[PDB]
Amino acid sequence: SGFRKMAFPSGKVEGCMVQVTCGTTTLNGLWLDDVVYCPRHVICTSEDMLNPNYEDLLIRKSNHNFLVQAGNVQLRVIGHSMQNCVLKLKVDTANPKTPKYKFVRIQPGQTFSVLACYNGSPSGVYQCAMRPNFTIKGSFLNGSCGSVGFNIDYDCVSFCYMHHMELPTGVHAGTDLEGNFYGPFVDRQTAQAAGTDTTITVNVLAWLYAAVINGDRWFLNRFTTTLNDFNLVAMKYNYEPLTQDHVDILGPLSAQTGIAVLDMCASLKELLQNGMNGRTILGSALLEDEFTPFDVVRQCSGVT
Amino acid sequence: SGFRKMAFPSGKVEGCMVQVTCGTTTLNGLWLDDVVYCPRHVICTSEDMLNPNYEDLLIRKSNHNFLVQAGNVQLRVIGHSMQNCVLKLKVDTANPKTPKYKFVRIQPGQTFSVLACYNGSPSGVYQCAMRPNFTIKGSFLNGSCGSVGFNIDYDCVSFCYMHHMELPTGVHAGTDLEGNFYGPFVDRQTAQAAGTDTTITVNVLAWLYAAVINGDRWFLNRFTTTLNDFNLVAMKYNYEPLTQDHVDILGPLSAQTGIAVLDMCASLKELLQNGMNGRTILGSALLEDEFTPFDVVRQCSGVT
Ligand SMILES: O=C(Nc1cncc2ccccc12)[C@@H]1CCNc2ccc(Cl)cc21
Ligand SMILES: O=C(Nc1cncc2ccccc12)[C@@H]1CCNc2ccc(Cl)cc21
Repeated sequence: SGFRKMAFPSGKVEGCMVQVTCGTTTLNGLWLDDVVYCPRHVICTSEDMLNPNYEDLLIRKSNHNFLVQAGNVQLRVIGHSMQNCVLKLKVDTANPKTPKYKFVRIQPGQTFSVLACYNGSPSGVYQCAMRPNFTIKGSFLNGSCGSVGFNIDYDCVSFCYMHHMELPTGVHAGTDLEGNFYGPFVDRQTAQAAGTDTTITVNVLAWLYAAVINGDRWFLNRFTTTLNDFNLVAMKYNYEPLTQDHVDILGPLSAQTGIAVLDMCASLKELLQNGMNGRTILGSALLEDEFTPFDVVRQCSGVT
Repeated sequence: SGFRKMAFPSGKVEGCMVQVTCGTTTLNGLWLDDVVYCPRHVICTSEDMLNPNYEDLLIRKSNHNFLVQAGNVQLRVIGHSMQNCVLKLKVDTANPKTPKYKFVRIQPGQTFSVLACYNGSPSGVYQCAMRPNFTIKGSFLNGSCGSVGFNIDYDCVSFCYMHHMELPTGVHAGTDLEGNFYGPFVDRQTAQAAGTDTTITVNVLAWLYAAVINGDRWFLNRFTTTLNDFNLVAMKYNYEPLTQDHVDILGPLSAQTGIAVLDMCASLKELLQNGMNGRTILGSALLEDEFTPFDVVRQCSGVT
């Protein structure tokens, strides 16, 4: 028993982290096979970031201008290309530590682990979610760009995120491994509206099922609701509307606990309308939404 | 900016995890050099755990009865010995992935990362603290025994915890890597009193400094207090008494923000007496205590 915000073991990703320097800028890159992936803003100075023409800036750069270091050894760059907001640096050596991998573009509300890196060296690993407004609430300092988000399925690492920037609001924006930003964000130092950050309803319900499984049951009530009645409450509290697809994904948790999804919705409705009254659920005084239904099942079953 | 419950990158520890089987019991072990460390209760059945005589049970076991598997390869056991509540299995092969390591017995209130494992395979990594009552609030299922807690300083892994048991209360007890339990716990299935779980005051203050650094400032007030006045409040709220040693450890954070330690104590005093009034600090609706002052500095400076 016990429920923690658990991240995937980061070893497979640590073996892919490299340092990329271009001119006076240094950030992290991801070395898989003979390609190093990194944010294209490695070619920029702070002066350039106000309004950069990436194509014009990249023309002034050659393979020898991209310094790629894996630990204490230098990689030889034999090709460079820009794909959306990422640079792909072809090197002459395949990473001997390349795990089985995929590049995936996750959905808002899905979770992933982040391996925060500086100068190609990992500092820590934490779990987070892609918010409905396509930002992530991470922990990144200057130099963390190029740090990646990922999920692991047995031996296969699915890379879903590459860190690019911090918005003036203190939240984070980045791209998938094809260089496309999640959300409307651009790699420019300009005013960028994140959008309303709603609560991921299906994840709160999954975490409520995790609470019951691990003994926290005080919030269970004698009520039920309907999807339309529950959604009127979810609208009022800036929660995502719950759909039958979400009900279906909560099926296994509903089966494990014997608590119908709509009965758990009535518990959540009452918690939204009445608050926690100073009580906690799984060591939290607020409703947690960065655990998907898959995460709760995985953690409660011990998948390695 | 941003503040997360960050764990150390687990790669160095993943390379040490092995599966240990004895009779019908399977748990995890830690392979460093030519020794595999695991909980001594690997020699027990469920029948034995009610009142085991470890010395008498171990006499019936030989080197060939301890099955040690590293991935898909079998390790040859050439020696076995019991040190406190851990077994040390000498194998004929040094772990080629052994990192620089130390065995350390941490203090209550200190934090560490846990790599939860099942059948010698890692499932996840999370950060936690040794509670003042010497329990840890982890996430462990049956088969997780032998999973380890650790800290990393540049290239050196300091192993501080090995998981042994779950108390009927749902909290966790374990040993240092010399096999000595943290707290009064014994490796027996019996009624065990955890003790009052107090809040780690120095860690709450460090997290309050982390909040100010990352922009959350609403809780700052026009007041100050003294150590003795603050401690009267800390006593009432089951908080650890704050000492001048704790004030001294908060020195760098106090210097960084320009907020005197006793002024931050007055902010904490007011939060204890008045609550959060529905507000949050660093995404939390309660006072967080599993970030040491060293952790806040490390995360806010980007140490790799
Ligand atoms: O945001 C960026 N980097 C960071 C990333 N994360 C956390 C940071 C914390 C503190 C300083 C920098 C941080 C960079 C720096 C310049 N401005 C800028 C503008 C657009 C783009 Cl694409 C990248 C950047
Ligand atoms: O506690 C133990 N293991 C576990 C460890 N962690 C989380 C568990 C969750 C669910 C079932 C088992 C779990 C073992 C099992 C038997 N009882 C027992 C008694 C004493 C000692 Cl030293 C070990 C044990």
